[PDB]
Amino acid sequence: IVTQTMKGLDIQKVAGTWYSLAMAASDISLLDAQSAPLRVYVEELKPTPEGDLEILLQKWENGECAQKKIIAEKTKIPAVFKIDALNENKVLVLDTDYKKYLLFCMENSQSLACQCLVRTPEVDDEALEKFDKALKALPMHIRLSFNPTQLEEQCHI
Ligand SMILES: CCCCCCCCCCCCOS(=O)(=O)O
Repeated sequence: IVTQTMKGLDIQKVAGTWYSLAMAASDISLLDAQSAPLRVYVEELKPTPEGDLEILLQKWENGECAQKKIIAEKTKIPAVFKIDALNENKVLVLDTDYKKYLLFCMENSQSLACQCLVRTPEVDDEALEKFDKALKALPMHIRLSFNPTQLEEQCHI
């Protein structure tokens, strides 16, 4: 479904701290519950020297905020990774300036969730504008965004 990818991505330059400032999904149920399946809060990206992507994140699971570590394997397209898990979910990098914001989507095989990542616990109105413009014609039915207080809490409580 997603046909916005970042050209010239240098995955090594996405390394480090990020915050999930906003999230949106195709289907309400993907983000609706607190333990909704795609309601995930990015902590750190750790690219490997081979160009795969180790992802640290938190998720609400079984009534608490759980730490996850997920591996997204590279493909022939630099902006597209495949999660080493049940149905091979695709991670697409739409857009990034490495130093402030990163937009990404995840999709299966037809469900979709996208996020606006930022480097700091601040509302970045220009990153959110780029996020909303990217989503404009994706078929999203739920959107969440977080305040700075929430961005500094586990699972954005
Ligand atoms: C370039 C940035 C890529 C951003 C990260 C992609 C996050 C993927 C999360 C999978 C969700 C399923 O999560 S699970 O822990 O319940 O299995």
